[PDB]
Amino acid sequence: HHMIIQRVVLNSRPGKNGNPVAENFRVEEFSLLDALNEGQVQVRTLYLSVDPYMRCKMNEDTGTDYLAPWQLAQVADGGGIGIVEESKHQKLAKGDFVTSFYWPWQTKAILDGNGLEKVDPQLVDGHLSYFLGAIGMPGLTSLIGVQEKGHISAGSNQTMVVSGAAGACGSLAGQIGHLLGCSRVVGICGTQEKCLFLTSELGFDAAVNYKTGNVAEQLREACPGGVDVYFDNVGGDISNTVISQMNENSHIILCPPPLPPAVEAIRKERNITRERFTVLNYKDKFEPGILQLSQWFKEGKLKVKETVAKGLENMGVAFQSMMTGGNVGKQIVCISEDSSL
Repeated sequence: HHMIIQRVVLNSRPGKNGNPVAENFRVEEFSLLDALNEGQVQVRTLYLSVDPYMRCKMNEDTGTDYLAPWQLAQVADGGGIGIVEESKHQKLAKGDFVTSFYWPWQTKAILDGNGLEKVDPQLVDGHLSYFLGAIGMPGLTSLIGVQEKGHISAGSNQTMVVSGAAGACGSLAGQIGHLLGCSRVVGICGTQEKCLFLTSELGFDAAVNYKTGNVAEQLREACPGGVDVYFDNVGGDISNTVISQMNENSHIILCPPPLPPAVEAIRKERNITRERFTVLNYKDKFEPGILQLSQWFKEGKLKVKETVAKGLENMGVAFQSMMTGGNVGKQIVCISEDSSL
C-alpha cells in the first residue's frame, strides 16, 4: 500500500532581500508508502502554523545553526498538529492528537513517535489550533518569560513594555502581564490599526506606533511613570528609545549584542539588567504552564486572536499574507477538520 498525498514544496527562492510570494511554494502529489517501522505512527495533518522565523529558511543559507534551509522541490515543515491514524508506538493510540515542530506540509505522514508530543484537547475545549499558539510554545514563551524573568510585584505599580507586540507571543503579553500581576502593559507596534487592536482587543493599556516618528514622546505619554520591565522582541533603535525611559532597578528580557555606548551608560547607571530568555531551559515549567494558560482561556481571562486560512493549497497565500505583517497574532492553516477514525 502506497497512498497518494499532497505536499507543499519549496518551488523557488525569493532571494535574500526579496519578498516571499505564494508562487515560491508549489503543491505536488507524492506517493507515500503506508508501512510503519518500529516506533512510527501514521498521522493526518489538521493544522499548520506559519511564522516569521521561516523567512530565513527560504534562503540557501539561513545565517543560523538553529535553522536548516528548506530545499528546492522538497516538502516544507514547521509547527503542526494532527491525529494518529495508525501507531507502532506504545505512547500513542489511534485517535490521539499529536504535535511537532517539524511537521511536514502534507496531508498525511509517517513520523517517528519519539518526535511527537501527545496533547489533550480538553485543555483547549476542542480548539486544536490553539496548541500551535496561545496554549502552545508561543503562549508558554510569553508566560514563562514574564513569570520567570519579569520580577513582577503585584501592587508595585510596574509598567512593562513589549516590543514586537503584534506577533504571536508578543500579542499575549497584554493579558498575561496583567494576569501575572503587572499593573500596566504597553505594546509597541507598526501600524495604527494594530495599535487599536492591541488596546481594544488584547488588553494592552496602551500601544506605541513606531513608524510615526515621535516614538520617544509616544512612549512617554504611554508610560508616565517610566518603564520597569522591557520584553524586547526586536532590538535596534526601538530598544534604545525604550531603555532611555527605564527606571532604576529595571529589567530587560531579550526573547546579547552590545548597546551603543550612551545607552549602555544609562543601563549601567540605572542598574538595569539585560538578560537573554531561553524558554527551552524551563522545560519543568511547561506542563504547569500549559495548565495555567488553559485555565485562563477556559475562564475567559485569556482571549486569543488567530487568522485561519483553509486548505493546503493556500499555504503560499497564507505565508505571503503572514509576511505582509497585516494580521495580529498566530497565522494558521487548516488542512483538515476531520478527526474521524
